[PDB]
Amino acid sequence: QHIYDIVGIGVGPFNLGLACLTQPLNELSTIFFDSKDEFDWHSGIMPEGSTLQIPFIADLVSFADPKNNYSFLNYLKLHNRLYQFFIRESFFILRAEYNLYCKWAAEQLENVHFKSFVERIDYDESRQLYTVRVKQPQGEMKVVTKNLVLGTGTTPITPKFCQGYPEQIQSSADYLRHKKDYLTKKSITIVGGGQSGAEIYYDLLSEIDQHGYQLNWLTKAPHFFSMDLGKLTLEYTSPDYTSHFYSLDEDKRDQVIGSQNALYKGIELSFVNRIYDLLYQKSLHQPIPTRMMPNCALDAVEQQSNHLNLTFKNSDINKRFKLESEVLILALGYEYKIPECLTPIRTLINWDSKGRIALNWNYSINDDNTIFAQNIGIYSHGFTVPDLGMGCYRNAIIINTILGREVYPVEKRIAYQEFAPTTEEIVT
Amino acid sequence: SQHIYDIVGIGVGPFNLGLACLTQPLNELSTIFFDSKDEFDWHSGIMPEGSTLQIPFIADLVSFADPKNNYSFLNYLKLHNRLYQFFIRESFFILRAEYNLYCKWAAEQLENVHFKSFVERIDYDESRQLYTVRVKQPQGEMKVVTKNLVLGTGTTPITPKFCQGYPEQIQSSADYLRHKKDYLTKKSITIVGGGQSGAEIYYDLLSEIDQHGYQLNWLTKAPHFFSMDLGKLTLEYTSPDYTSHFYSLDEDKRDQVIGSQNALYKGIELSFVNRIYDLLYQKSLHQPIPTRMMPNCALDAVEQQSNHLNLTFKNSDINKRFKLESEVLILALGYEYKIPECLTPIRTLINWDSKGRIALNWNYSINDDNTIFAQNIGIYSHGFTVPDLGMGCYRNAIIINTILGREVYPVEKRIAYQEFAPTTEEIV
Amino acid sequence: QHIYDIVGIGVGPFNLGLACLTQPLNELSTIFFDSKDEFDWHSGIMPEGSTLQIPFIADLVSFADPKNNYSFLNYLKLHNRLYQFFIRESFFILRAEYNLYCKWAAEQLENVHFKSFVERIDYDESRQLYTVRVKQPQGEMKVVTKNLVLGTGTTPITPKFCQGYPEQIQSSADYLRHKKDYLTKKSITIVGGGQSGAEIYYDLLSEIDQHGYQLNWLTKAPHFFSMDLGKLTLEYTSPDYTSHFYSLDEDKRDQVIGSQNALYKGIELSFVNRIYDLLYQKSLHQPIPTRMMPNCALDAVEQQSNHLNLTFKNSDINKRFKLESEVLILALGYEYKIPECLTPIRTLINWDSKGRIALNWNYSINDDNTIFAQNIGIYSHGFTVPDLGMGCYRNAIIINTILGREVYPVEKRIAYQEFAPTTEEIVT
Amino acid sequence: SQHIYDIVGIGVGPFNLGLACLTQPLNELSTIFFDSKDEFDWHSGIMPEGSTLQIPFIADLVSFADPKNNYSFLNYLKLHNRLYQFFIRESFFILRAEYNLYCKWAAEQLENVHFKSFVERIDYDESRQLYTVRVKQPQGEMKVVTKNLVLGTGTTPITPKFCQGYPEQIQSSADYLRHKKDYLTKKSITIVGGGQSGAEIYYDLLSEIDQHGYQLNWLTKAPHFFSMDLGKLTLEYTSPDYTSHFYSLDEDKRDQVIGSQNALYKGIELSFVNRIYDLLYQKSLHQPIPTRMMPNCALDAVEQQSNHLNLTFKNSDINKRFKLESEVLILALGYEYKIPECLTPIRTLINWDSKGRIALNWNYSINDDNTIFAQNIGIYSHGFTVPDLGMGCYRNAIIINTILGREVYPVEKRIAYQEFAPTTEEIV
Ligand SMILES: Cc1cc2nc3c(=O)[nH]c(=O)nc-3n(C[C@H](O)[C@H](O)[C@H](O)COP(=O)(O)OP(=O)(O)OC[C@H]3O[C@@H](n4cnc5c(N)ncnc54)[C@H](O)[C@@H]3O)c2cc1C
Ligand SMILES: Cc1cc2nc3c(=O)[nH]c(=O)nc-3n(C[C@H](O)[C@H](O)[C@H](O)COP(=O)(O)OP(=O)(O)OC[C@H]3O[C@@H](n4cnc5c(N)ncnc54)[C@H](O)[C@@H]3O)c2cc1C
Ligand SMILES: Cc1cc2nc3c(=O)[nH]c(=O)nc-3n(C[C@H](O)[C@H](O)[C@H](O)COP(=O)(O)OP(=O)(O)OC[C@H]3O[C@@H](n4cnc5c(N)ncnc54)[C@H](O)[C@@H]3O)c2cc1C
Ligand SMILES: Cc1cc2nc3c(=O)[nH]c(=O)nc-3n(C[C@H](O)[C@H](O)[C@H](O)COP(=O)(O)OP(=O)(O)OC[C@H]3O[C@@H](n4cnc5c(N)ncnc54)[C@H](O)[C@@H]3O)c2cc1C
Ligand SMILES: NC(=O)c1ccc[n+]([C@@H]2O[C@H](COP(=O)([O-])OP(=O)(O)OC[C@H]3O[C@@H](n4cnc5c(N)ncnc54)[C@H](OP(=O)(O)O)[C@@H]3O)[C@@H](O)[C@H]2O)c1
Ligand SMILES: NC(=O)c1ccc[n+]([C@@H]2O[C@H](COP(=O)([O-])OP(=O)(O)OC[C@H]3O[C@@H](n4cnc5c(N)ncnc54)[C@H](OP(=O)(O)O)[C@@H]3O)[C@@H](O)[C@H]2O)c1
Repeated sequence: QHIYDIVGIGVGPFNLGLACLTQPLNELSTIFFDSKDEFDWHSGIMPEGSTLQIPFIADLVSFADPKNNYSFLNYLKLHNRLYQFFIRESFFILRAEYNLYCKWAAEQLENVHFKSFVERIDYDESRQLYTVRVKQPQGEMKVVTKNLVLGTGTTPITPKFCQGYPEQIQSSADYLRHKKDYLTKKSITIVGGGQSGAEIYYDLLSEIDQHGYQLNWLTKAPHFFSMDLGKLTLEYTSPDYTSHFYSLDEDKRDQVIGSQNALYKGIELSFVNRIYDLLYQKSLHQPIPTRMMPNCALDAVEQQSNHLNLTFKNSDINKRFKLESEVLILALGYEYKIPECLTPIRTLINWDSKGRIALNWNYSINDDNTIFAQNIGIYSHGFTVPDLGMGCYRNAIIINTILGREVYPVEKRIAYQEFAPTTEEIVT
Repeated sequence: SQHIYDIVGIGVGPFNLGLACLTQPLNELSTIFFDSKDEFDWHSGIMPEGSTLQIPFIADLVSFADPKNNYSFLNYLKLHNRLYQFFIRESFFILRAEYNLYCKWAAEQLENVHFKSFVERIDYDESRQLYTVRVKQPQGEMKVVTKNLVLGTGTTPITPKFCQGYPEQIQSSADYLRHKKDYLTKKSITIVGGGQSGAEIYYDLLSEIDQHGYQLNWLTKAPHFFSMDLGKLTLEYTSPDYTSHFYSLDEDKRDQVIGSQNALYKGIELSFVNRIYDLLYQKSLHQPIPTRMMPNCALDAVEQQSNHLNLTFKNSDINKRFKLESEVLILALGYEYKIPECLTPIRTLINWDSKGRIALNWNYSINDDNTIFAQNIGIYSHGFTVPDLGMGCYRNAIIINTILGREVYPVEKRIAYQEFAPTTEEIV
Repeated sequence: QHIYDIVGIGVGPFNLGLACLTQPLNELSTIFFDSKDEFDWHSGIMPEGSTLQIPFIADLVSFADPKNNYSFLNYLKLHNRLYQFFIRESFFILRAEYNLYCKWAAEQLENVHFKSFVERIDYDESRQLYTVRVKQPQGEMKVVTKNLVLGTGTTPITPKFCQGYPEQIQSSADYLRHKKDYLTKKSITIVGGGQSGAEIYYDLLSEIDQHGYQLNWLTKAPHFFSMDLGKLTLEYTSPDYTSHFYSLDEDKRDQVIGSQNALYKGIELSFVNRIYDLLYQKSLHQPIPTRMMPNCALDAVEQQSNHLNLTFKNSDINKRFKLESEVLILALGYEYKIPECLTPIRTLINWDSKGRIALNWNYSINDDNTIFAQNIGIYSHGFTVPDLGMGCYRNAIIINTILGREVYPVEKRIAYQEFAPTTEEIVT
Repeated sequence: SQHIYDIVGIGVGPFNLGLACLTQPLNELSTIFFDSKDEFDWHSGIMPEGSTLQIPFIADLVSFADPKNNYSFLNYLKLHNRLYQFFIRESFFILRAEYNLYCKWAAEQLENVHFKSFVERIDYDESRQLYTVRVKQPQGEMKVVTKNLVLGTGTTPITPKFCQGYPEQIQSSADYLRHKKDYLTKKSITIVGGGQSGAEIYYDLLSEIDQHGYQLNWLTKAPHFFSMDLGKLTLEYTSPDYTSHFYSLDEDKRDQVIGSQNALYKGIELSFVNRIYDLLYQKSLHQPIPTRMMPNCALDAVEQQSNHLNLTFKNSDINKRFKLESEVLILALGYEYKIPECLTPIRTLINWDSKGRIALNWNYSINDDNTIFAQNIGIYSHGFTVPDLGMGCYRNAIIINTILGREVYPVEKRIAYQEFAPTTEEIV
């Protein structure tokens, strides 16, 4: 019977930020649902000492309002860790601490409900009402709302040729769940040279002398490339660039986004460099039983005895080769999967030439501007669509759109670079 | 006229400015703050381009007490369109010039913070238990009445008596920038004092030594141009833990301890030490640099000559005196607390220690009433972080809590992994 | 009448290194010629403080033989800079010191002749000897030799449409000759986003407050990207990778080189970050009169009243635009131009399908293996062909080839990575 | 047997090893070296994986004297296929395990460097002007005669008197790796000493604390866990300039000066201090770490209890003593010079100062004939760099020049920008 203004579907950092930023707005009735038991930010792939790769300003609220109660600094103040964090004097939060922080913020918000799987959404055009059915442990529930905000995140990619070997092939995302088993194996092969694979490789490399596994690491990319966090390149993480990229033609958007892996993927440079320093240190007396191979794409898997035969394609020599491995860790990246709850309103969503969800500038995905998208469409808003540092930018625009006024005024120019000439400098 | 303030702040440096920022939210308290300068100014005469604070930006006016407060540096950054850029810059250290803009911004918002206001005299009325504070402003003298004083008159450059009276030739490092243009035309410049002040002037003048004709001399009495020890295990001394520990030691041990801690808060920022050497290396490539640097050298006498000063130095290593000629002498000998003249009529109401110094209670009051509180007084009583901008919020919280008689701003008790004393039970 | 074993054409760092490495080998008779007045390593684009981008081990000899008299370390020892260089504790030599280093070495070798322009080479098919004709101020030298080593380096790129404007368009290579005029202009435009452009941008941005120029910097690259010097990418600077790249198909070689701009071009990361910090600092009080545009390619210059009209294509928006500018600095990179002296023996040199000089693995470019190439064939030996870190490698192979002996034995594997599988794992 | 040596080196740590490397190309000198250990070993018992030297690699056996020398670390790297790898690693600090292999490799080249050779006794024959050196070897007792002696017997762990006689429970930091496996099974470990040895054991044990059940206690009597000051202006004290300055001072001043300089060559390396804090921060995220760190605490009593030690410390801040229980105690109290027993028969030929210490001449000889030289003796005589590996070549050059009577390895007189004394003409 109560009509919500917003239902958030999924509570990752982005919708959690939205809860924190709408909490102070008494005008808005909001509710949020997440299927997990409690907040968890990728803790299956979270070795001790792992950090976010961007500064702590990219918390749930501070880019929109440093005064908000759920800033990371206030969390630190309230948990007797503020002085300690600044003695540590790193801009990068420990991923475990970031988990504790978001858990704390999620726990303060009564309208944020975990153990809540959104299974179905329907729309009543006469009342402009979405009905959201949620499976909760005590049973199914119904809420109605004017606006939806989708924040269902992304999930590991598993190629179809890699399915059906649950005992031997696992995703990087579940690494800590299996590391104990991994340490007893004769051979471990990581596929994918991004940050996930790099952290797993460093973690296994650190312990390689205490066990008897061979440690292989392969990526199809032309090298184990570093993420380019050069500051002039960081200006692309900006309202400036977001707005510029969204204005671009659709094919141009795909080309540009295709060239930008080094802006937000790859390996953190200092981490790259720690891997090398560890290789140097452990090869002092005898060679390390480890192999690293760029330009190699896994394209086949077959069982044989009690190991896998992994077939790769070396793009440089254009040949295929086989390595044997007892376990295969896929660190192949994450992808957006459409939530099944959207199925009955699919005809309410706009789609582009290529059948992807089409976004408006303000992150709505329908003509009525009542369905908004968290972390959807790097092809539409650019490579910072998954960047925690642009989460406040997006939530502020969502909030401003829904309430129809500048609740959180958003910056328009923070970059010294210009990504286009003024309309008056163009030559006919 | 008949209005009675809870607090009068005398002086508005960062410490009393922070106190005004942290009390403004408290509508119980009626507070007012007076400063003699034309406007807020934080040592802008010794503020070369690119110069920074030596502690992280968390050490702003309010954030260690309350990260939600409206006058945090991050909120300043947000309201001035510098928040995204500050974090692309990704330094913990605020440009000294930006810290000046930030404080002037805070001061301008607080209508009870009055500059052009010299506090000439303080009297006490034992019948009413009220201080009357006489203030000289451009339009004349005014009187205000208050229950509590908070003394925030800061520190001033040390100019020994033998260096006074040579205005054209001897200047304080505090006024470097007003005299830099004249300096560049001289044939010899001698900087005395090897702290951060002297170092920045040395680097600045060395940086342009090739475009002029000055010999550049730099001498310190310290046993070497030592660096400030900001080792994180030493930073735990910047903490409630250590302030409380130090305060509890006896007076003579406190003088011993503080006399041993020059490296914890004075000396030169390490990376700045290193930039100086690198510049020496770079500029000595083709020919010697006309510069001299001499440790273990104390300025001993100053004799006027024809067109220069004869500077006598005592070298303590060889226990001999020597003379240098210099056209101008830049005094970078450090800063000292001078008891303001307004306090004279109430001196017999203030507590003094066994060495004739103002004595402070744990809560920073200097009388039995606990109605007069001291900002940046008593390095010998609360330790070397008494002038530390990072402990300003801790002191302000305790003052505010004392005056209101409750924990408005609750204060940390242990933040250090180290213990500075065993437990009662472990003592033999 | 005397028959040399080696004539070196051009004495840049690579042939200078070959002189230093063949000098201890009395079985070789060698001579080198260079047209400049003395050794000069790009001193026209060498702002004070600028450094090499690779560690000092990439000197003239040390990768082949650290004992050699012409190591950088020995240079520093003999010049009372060894202790100082290691207090400075940077791996990167100042460019001005590297110049002094190479000048020092070139001056010790009497068989290294400057003011010597190699004008013509002919080949005696019967005696298997080359006749080299050298123009010198006092006349012409004719020497006979069994082998040639070409080390004529590379030169700045000037597009045809930028030619014919000697007053208003200059190369970045001549920056320091023109800086004084530049500082007087109303507008300065730098085209090219590599290290050359960046250092000029930084150098002019540093002084922008003292003059009245607008400072524009544009590149056609998708961003002002950083050079990827991650240690796992540095492993591509190796015999391992050089041999691997050399073996690849011709078109694969061009594809790979096309994708590797970040391995050896773009901007030094520490240097990109200093640029941003300077922009941050200098915009504190007012906006900087500077513009930076990626994705912009200069494609026309037109003369006007007292300035140039510069038309650019912005590839993101697929439109062209015009800026006005009094001076235009070309920082578009360097290119190999084949020396005129080779014209008579062109028929001796091997060419590939694109009409480029075709190199054998041992860096010879003819079937006799008597003409060797320094810094030719990025399309054949890969992106490290101009890498000072690989000069001793190539020189050892050139020396070993000419003598038919392992005089300087060369490493076959220094990398943890493998760029190809073992022969036995290949799948048919 | 009757062969008359020019030099007998007693002890072969790095300093006499470098002397062997520097004298080996001088055929005028007949030298022999004896060391009592089974082979060269540089503190391998306190050599955790990844531990490094704290000064740059230029401070190898020979390179400050002669970068061309065959025994340079760079030459070592090249011949062991680690030169390229070392410079990709791009750290100035050699892993202590690698430096160990380097010194082992150098010692293996020198047929005149004999291990398993304890110099038992030294006599002097006035009639022959020869020292007889009696050496205990596995085979028997070897005698050799020699004109000069160079004492290089190093330093040994400090063990207070009240800490002797508890072999199963108290061990030196020097033997940490012999006992680490036992340590990990204990309930309580206590490290006394806050220097680099203490820090490395502390960090090593802290890293593994979660997988075990020890409480980990660390205490130093220093007023904080101070960092070693390696500011480059302080690095200039590691120089011939300062050694000559320090040597020239009077004896009491030398003791005073050396007393003030702990931060210059002791303490903890700054980056290591900061890693310890970062690890403490990381491992306290969920539960408090079972560890204690106490400065200002001097161990002054050990007391056997049943299953553990009662450790009594004096907290000098509060001037009280307290007891901690500990199953094991690790002494990281530093190292001392002990006079070798073999010098006893020639004690009356050695010069002694007014305090009973070995008195050194400027050229490092300790007798009037200038035929007995001292490695790593006389910190009170030649200053804090007497044990500094970066000054080994300087001392060795001066020893070799003295014995040969000419400037064989010329020695720098001034490397420092600073002056530690005025010119004679300036003195009053
Ligand atoms: C290991 C890792 C580290 C990363 N580190 C960084 C970083 O340092 N900086 C940065 O800018 N980016 C980083 N990213 C990228 C990005 O920030 C993360 O992917 C982030 O978790 C995405 O945020 P979110 O709110 O979109 O989705 P998520 O954090 O994925 O959360 C979405 C949640 O919605 C829930 N959900 C899905 N469907 C339903 C449903 N039908 N009903 C109810 N709930 C549902 C799921 O439980 C899911 O957990 C990282 C990504 C990974 C994988
Ligand atoms: C150049 C410099 C840089 C420093 N940098 C740092 C740093 O990076 N980190 C750190 O922790 N510490 C730093 N310090 C130390 C310390 O923080 C400063 O000295 C700081 O300014 C002290 O603040 P304050 O409120 O005590 O006094 P101040 O900032 O000195 O302010 C005192 C004010 O009181 C006014 N006043 C005095 N008497 C009267 C009166 N009778 N009536 C009215 N007004 C009066 C004066 O006009 C003055 O403006 C620095 C000090 C200096 C000099
Ligand atoms: C500004 C700049 C900085 C660079 N920095 C680095 C770096 O830090 N690290 C790195 O690995 N690479 C660097 N490079 C790339 C490369 O190392 C340089 O281009 C290097 O100068 C090339 O060396 P060289 O021996 O090929 O040719 P050069 O240094 O170009 O020298 C060739 C010489 O041959 C002479 N010559 C030409 N023709 C004749 C003739 N017919 N007769 C006689 N003499 C002739 C010329 O006078 C010329 O000086 C840099 C390049 C530039 C332009
Ligand atoms: C753990 C540790 C790390 C250090 N790291 C550094 C550093 O990074 N940088 C730096 O500048 N300094 C460092 N030092 C200080 C100094 O360099 C070392 O103490 C160094 O080992 C001293 O060198 P040495 O040649 O004097 O003596 P040692 O290395 O002690 O060698 C002494 C040798 O003499 C032998 N010997 C003794 N008596 C006899 C005898 N009667 N007959 C035969 N042989 C005998 C011993 O067996 C021993 O091998 C370190 C010290 C320690 C303890
Ligand atoms: N030791 C040092 O610090 C130092 C100093 C200077 C140079 N170097 C080295 O010397 C080499 C050359 O450096 P460089 O900066 O002179 O050349 P560069 O690295 O090739 O940079 C030139 C840039 O200008 C772009 N460009 C070319 N034509 C253009 C056009 N019409 N319009 C707009 N942009 C255009 C290029 O685009 P593309 O990316 O598409 O080619 C490229 O990005 C580099 O490897 C460099 O590292 C080193
Ligand atoms: N390359 C490396 O990484 C490395 C590793 C180990 C050692 N070293 C070098 O070797 C030298 C010795 O280092 P070290 O750490 O073994 O010893 P150290 O530097 O001399 O420090 C030992 C510490 O224990 C303190 N101490 C002495 N007696 C004590 C007592 N009864 N109770 C409590 N504390 C006591 C000492 O206090 P005081 O300060 O009052 O004397 C000192 O701080 C140093 O120069 C070091 O730099 C280098």
